[PDB]
Amino acid sequence: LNLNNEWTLDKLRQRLTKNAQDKLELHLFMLSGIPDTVFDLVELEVLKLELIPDVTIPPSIAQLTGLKELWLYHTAAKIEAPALAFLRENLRALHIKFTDIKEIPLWIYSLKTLEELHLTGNLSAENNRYIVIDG
Amino acid sequence: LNLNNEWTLDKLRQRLTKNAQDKLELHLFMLSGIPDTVFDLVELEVLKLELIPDVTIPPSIAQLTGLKELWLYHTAAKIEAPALAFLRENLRALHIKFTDIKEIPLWIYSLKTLEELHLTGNLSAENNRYIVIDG
Repeated sequence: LNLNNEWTLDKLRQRLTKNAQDKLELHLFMLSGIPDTVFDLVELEVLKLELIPDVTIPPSIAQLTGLKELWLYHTAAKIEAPALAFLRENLRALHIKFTDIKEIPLWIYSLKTLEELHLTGNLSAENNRYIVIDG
Repeated sequence: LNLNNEWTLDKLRQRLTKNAQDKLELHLFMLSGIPDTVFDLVELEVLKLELIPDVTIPPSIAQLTGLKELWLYHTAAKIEAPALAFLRENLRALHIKFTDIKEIPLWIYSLKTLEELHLTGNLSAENNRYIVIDG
């Protein structure tokens, strides 16, 4: 509530940017969570989340019918089945920048419409090569 | 009254939309009433009200010199003479979506410049066919 109040519902629209790939993006960093005002920005195509702890994706993400990219940079995420199915059906690319496995959402391998996967970080550990990517 | 404290020219401005016919529109739903700050958005041309109870049209509507359309979806509306006269002289279309007669404003038939009327709902009652439209 305090976050959504201090970062007003609409100031966000002035803050949006159409990026180099001609996709409308929003970039967020270092917040305590996701403002609920985000999911009224129906024009979105690329969401970037940077260094946000303990995130759970709410079902209102199904409102963002045009979303094509999600970037999770050091932002662990959990999710339930309706939002999860929406993302299963409505996503082209996924970018992840991680410190270790705990910042890798396990649900990604249950996805079906993905066209790009981008992992940034060391995928290997001592004597355990590529266990992380068996799926 | 405290609704008129938050929505503002600036806030509502970013939320506005220019529609397919190059008409500035605002769509609102499921609020407690009409913010008075709405009527300082002097460029507005279409007003939409959806599922808002117990609405009364205030006189500040005379500030919207460019209004051409009003859409009343399940919203009965009271009004007094000044706002009524402004609307008599400055309106082209009226859309109504209703469940029954209680959501039909009685004053619409005293209008004179209307060019379109759109009614969604049963226009008849038991043993009273088309009494709703005699006027």
